[PDB]
Amino acid sequence: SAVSPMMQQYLGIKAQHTDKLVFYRMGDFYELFLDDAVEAAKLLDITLTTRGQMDGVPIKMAGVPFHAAEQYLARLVKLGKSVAICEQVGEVGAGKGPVERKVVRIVTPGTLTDSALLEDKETNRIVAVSPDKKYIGLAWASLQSGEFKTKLTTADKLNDELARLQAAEILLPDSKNAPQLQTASGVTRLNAWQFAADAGEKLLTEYFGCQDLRGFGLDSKEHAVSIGAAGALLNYIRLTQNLMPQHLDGLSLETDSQYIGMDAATRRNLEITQTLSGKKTPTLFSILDGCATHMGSRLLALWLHHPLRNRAHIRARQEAVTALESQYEPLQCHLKSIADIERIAARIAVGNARPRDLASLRDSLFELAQIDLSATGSSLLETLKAVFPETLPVAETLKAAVMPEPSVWLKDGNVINHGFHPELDELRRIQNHGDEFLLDLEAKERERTGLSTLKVEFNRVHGFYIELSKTQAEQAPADYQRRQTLKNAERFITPELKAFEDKVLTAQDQALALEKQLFDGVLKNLRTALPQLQKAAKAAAALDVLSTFSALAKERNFVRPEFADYPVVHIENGRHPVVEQQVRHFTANHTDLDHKHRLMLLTGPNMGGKSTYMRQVALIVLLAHTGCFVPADAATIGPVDQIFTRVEMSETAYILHHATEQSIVLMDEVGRGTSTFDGLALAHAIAEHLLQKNKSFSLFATHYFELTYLPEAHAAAVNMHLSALEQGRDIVFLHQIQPGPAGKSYGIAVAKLAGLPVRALKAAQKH
Amino acid sequence: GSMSKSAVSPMMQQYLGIKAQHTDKLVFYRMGDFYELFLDDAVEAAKLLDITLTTRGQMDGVPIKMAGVPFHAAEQYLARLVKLGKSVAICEQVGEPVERKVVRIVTPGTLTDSALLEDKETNRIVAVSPDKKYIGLAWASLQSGEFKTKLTTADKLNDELARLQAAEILLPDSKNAPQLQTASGVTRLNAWQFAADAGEKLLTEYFGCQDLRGFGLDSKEHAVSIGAAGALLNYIRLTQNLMPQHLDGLSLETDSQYIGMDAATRRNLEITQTLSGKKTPTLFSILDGCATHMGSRLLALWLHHPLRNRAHIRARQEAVTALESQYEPLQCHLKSIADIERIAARIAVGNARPRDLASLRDSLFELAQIDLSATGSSLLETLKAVFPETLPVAETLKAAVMPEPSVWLKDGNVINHGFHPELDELRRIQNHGDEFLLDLEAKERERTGLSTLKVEFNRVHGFYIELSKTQAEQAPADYQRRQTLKNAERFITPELKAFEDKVLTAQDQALALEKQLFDGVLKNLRTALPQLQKAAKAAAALDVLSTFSALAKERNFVRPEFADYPVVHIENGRHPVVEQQVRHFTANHTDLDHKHRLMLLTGPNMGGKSTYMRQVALIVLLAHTGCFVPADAATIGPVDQIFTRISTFMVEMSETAYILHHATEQSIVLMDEVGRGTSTFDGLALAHAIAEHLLQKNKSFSLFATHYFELTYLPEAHAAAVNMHLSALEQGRDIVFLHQIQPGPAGKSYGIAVAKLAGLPVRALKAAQKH
Ligand SMILES: Nc1ncnc2c1ncn2[C@@H]1O[C@H](COP(=O)(O)OP(=O)(O)O)[C@@H](O)[C@H]1O
Ligand SMILES: Nc1ncnc2c1ncn2[C@@H]1O[C@H](COP(=O)(O)OP(=O)(O)O)[C@@H](O)[C@H]1O
Repeated sequence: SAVSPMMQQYLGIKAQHTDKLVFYRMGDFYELFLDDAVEAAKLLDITLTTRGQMDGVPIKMAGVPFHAAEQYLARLVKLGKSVAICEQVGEVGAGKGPVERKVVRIVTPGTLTDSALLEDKETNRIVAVSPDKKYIGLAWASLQSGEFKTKLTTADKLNDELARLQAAEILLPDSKNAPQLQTASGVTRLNAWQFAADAGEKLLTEYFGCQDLRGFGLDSKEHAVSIGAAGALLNYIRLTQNLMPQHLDGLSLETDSQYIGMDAATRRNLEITQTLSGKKTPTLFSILDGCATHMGSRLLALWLHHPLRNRAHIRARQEAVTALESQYEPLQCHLKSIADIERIAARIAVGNARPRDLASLRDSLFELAQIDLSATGSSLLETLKAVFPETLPVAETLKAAVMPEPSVWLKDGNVINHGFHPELDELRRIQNHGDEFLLDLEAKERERTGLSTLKVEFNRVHGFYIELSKTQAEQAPADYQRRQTLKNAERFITPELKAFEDKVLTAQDQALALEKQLFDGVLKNLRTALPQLQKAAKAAAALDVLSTFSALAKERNFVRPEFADYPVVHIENGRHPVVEQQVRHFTANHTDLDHKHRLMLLTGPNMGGKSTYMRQVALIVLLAHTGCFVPADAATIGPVDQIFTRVEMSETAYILHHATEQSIVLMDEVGRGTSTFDGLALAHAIAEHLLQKNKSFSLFATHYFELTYLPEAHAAAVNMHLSALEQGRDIVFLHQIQPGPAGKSYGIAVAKLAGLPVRALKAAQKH
Repeated sequence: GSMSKSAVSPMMQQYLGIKAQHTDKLVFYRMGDFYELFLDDAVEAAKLLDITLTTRGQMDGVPIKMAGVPFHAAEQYLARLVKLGKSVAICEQVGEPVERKVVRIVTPGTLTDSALLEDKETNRIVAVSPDKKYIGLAWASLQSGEFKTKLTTADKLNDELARLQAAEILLPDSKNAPQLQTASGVTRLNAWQFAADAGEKLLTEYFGCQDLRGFGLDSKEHAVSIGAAGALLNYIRLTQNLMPQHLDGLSLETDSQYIGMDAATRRNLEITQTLSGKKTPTLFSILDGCATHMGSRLLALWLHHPLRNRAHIRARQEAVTALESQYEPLQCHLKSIADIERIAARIAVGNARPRDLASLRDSLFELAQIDLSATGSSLLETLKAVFPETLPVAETLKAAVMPEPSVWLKDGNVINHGFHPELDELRRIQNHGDEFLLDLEAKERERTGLSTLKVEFNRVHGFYIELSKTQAEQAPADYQRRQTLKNAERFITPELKAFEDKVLTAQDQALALEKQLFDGVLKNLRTALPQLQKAAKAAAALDVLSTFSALAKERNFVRPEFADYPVVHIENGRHPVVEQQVRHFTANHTDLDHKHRLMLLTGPNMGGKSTYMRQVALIVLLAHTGCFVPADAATIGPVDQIFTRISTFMVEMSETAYILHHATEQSIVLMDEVGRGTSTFDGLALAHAIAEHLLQKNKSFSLFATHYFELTYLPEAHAAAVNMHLSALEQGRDIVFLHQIQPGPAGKSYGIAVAKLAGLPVRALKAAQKH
């Protein structure tokens, strides 16, 4: 009535998606209308205009070009918005008549697989949360890696798990909590019945082809909330991608004991993967990122955030890096030459993979087959040595199937190799007819009338065609009109080449359709081959990060960390990993902590370097529990469960919490603010909780001198410092750890002489 | 050293002739359409400017390294080179016939070209002549005619250097020269150029007077600064094409005319520069509402130089009060004037181009239109009296130059029509150009039967008529023939040789004539330089005062009051920069007298302590500039200096080491948490002693923020001390800071931050109480 049909179908699509933007394919452009038009013209800086009227109202519209579409929608998912992409799709091929217009894929900021949308070091996780009483169900998955885990956690404390997962999207039900909102990033809201164990268990069991989830360690009475979260995640993944991915790892209940505990503020303080200044310059991940492959880098981040508590999964890693120190160079001088086969396997699983990825996967897998000689170690890398079966006709029948240099698009043509399919072969051999047959009928009927020079014509409107001039007019052999338009050199169509295009045009029309058919065919080889791909990518990444761990333990002085059953922290000539590269003249120090030497009270002037030492030992323990070595001569670490580090952030209060038989707690000058009285009191009580009163093992830096007397009260809490000297008219710090307290101090290089005999006086009323 | 010159080309020998005079600078050697540098200059410029390094010719067998820049881009590269502190001699060829000359030396501190200066950029060169007992300072700004001398000391030197922000520093070459940071471009000079007697001769010559008494100098005690000024004048003479006669007077600066502030204080107060060194909201940027560039520069100068003489301050304030009701059309008028100050500078140094005059005359007329615009009663009346006095210059310029002259004087069409009758007649031979050529071509078509001939021209052959070799054989002997081509053949004929010599001769005479007339009006302008400088200064001052009036009207500023007794009274004042960043800013009072001299500020970390102190210091600074202050009312006593500190730790001991034995009864001192570092024993000892120095041995009005609570008990030991703290309120398990000064020391509430805490918090509550 008062709406264009081309708007009626659009509304038919938009009706199903009022919770995300809709890219609507219009010619060589993607366009959005109405509120999508205003919102898209706002989030981006896109010209807003008008095209058409609905009920007598000029409908607004914004547009982007097709060539720059993935860039713009990549900017849209960086903003945390979802976009449904609506194309015109037809049955059989090229639409044997009709065309449908439907949403072919839905792009969400947490289900990303294309290299055009992801940074080559981005980790993309979608986490679903299902809350209720105390415990809450936590389930996360990464499409690009196949990761798919679950976990039970407590209501709030969830924020630390969220900052640990670094989620790019959160799935949430309705009613009650959880809160935070802007402490996550981009939250999409799903129906409550999606989070039902009373449906989730069924969906999961069907997905993995098993009778129960007890094999994955998930019972039904407990865990129910988390199996429901996993079910909701599975549903979302199904609704977003065009194929249901069959590459997901396999459910596992993550225990809150298999990794060392690090809260959000601790992960930010130590600068594991990002700075406090919101960047990626000097982070622990950056100065260790010597991975030849992107997947190895991302895995390096994963290990950097998840150091394990088990005294059996590390030292295996030590048995790898130790056995790699004499063979790591020819491994990276080989791993540098492969591509992101992890994301490639992903795109094959979801179904958004283009031929270039098949080619690159073929090559990188063949190069993965050329490791061979570099092998033989202990336990784990004996598994990695055997994990490459070359990957059989998955690597072999990939070069046999796909060309060395395939086309960019499957609709351009020519992707499958020559001599791979016979009917294909005979259906190609008309590429010489651009040099034959038409030359035959074009020279045999070249100027059978004259004059003059004769040319040929392809044209898109009309079929194959021939040339002519102005004054030269009606000189034809068939002649019978069927001619114009228009004027200025005239044209008469021929009746016998309309049987020539009748076979070459159809020749390509069945060549490309067939090529799509068997491209889908050898695109199906996933019934047995997809897990092979996942295992290949996993082991390749692991070898990359481990060999990188071997390069760093020889180019820089790193030593195998030893372990112990008794709570101990000792290390000789310990160095800070990221600061060691910033000065080119770092001073190695030691730590000396045991059951009777557990708390260290640090003192010293400012630019002396106590923060650097604290972060030094903390990062050293972290690296020791990763598998890599530590910057030292030797280091011994007992058992440890959590690491804590420290606008009156009481979050010191967080130092409580489940299982406090810790071994590492950092406190840097707690007391700044309020006053010296109440600040000193709080620093005193806080310092006393860290020994016997509830907890154990701490590095306590403070300027409070009236607190250096604490070793006189508790023998387990010792006191050390860092000093300064000069050997001249200016004070310099060489940054050496020295036992005992402060302080001179002093000094003063010109502070008159009427405030000096009180600076020495009041600093002698040290009651 | 036996040498060429069969191993060096004559051109290269010329270049070495110029280069031997400038072994310390880059030399731009004019080479056709380019400026080229050779040898080490070529290598250095290749590094610095990212231009490709190449080779031209050979010297002593070795290829000559060369690097060039195109003429049209030269300025751009110069702009880079002076931003790297580099000086460049500009070798051109001059003559009537030609010799190689330097014509101009571009240095970081003698800039007058708009291509090499930002709009709001001050360009100062300062020469220091050290005696050791005292140090003479002389600074000049060519773009403003600024010329001032001062006697300082070695310990107070870097404070002056930081005050002046000089782009270039002239030092003597002696081994006893003062060691210092480097900084800006440091240029060392043949020590003899700092001579006191020679400098006195140079000054008395430049100004046309008998002695330097009127300026307040004379050779006895100011000798070293006289030598500094002499070095400055000599350097200006070496570097500029023409010797500028626009340097205003020469005042000896005393320590008693401006409110003194050290380098650290200028940096911390963020007057014209942030602590991160930007224009991210500073005092200048927040207050810069000037309509002219010269006005903005003057505003920066004023913000760095608050006046001690209250009479001048009050003259300014009268001006802004009078400008309250009339600053809108004033700003509209001044907004359409150009940088006549820099114009006068380029005229002075002999670097003005025709369109510069085309801006000077127009903006001078637009300034003459302000005679209405405003009235009133103050120093304003002098300012208004200045503008109509400069109308004659605008008239002579309206008569002498075109409404829009050409860019280059070498192209003619710069001198106006009707200004010179001989030029009008020489320029009149132009219809006789195209017209005669029509009355010739048409008289050759019918005469040769060829519509295939036109009169053509090139710079090599002149005018000619060309015919194809087919038609060439049929040409008359009336034609004369020259160039032999392939298809055609060119011919002149004496009836267009008379024409050719006629019009080309007229062109040359016209060009030379415009050259000499434009030069004439340039000499006249340079004689009118004092009135031009008065016009520029009057415009800039009026623009700054208009800006102050506008700020007071639109931001609720009030005229501060001045008292004869030590007092700082601010009825809820505001921080001028922070106030435009918070949507809501809480104003706060300040009551200080001889009995209340030291405020001991305490409290949490987000109660506006530092902002309050900076607010007080900034209102006192603004008070002595003529600008109205952000408050309901204010009253400040006699102030001499403003000290502040708002990494560690000897830098703290250094700044305090400056404050304790320099601050006086009239000083305003700001201390922000002194003691951070070392420990809480020694730091509290130092904070204690430092505090008991401002009330006692230098009765300065001090704001002293700290977290040492034991310093709270000073009002119970000193009548001068008082306790104030800033507000913190609990309204819903959540801390808020309403930022309000309250008498007293905030009490104890760090334990009260138990709003998110778990103890066993009594172990702290058992440490305090403890008295
Ligand atoms: N062992 C070391 N070797 C060399 N430089 C160091 C060392 N430890 C610290 N530094 C340097 O000393 C400076 C002060 O570091 P910081 O830990 O902040 O001191 P503090 O914590 O005592 O205030 C840093 O810039 C760092 O570069
Ligand atoms: N009067 C005020 N009105 C509004 N905001 C203020 C005011 N004073 C301070 N603030 C804000 O409070 C913050 C803390 O200022 P600051 O004075 O540095 O606290 P402290 O001195 O306790 O360290 C600043 O970011 C400032 O913007």
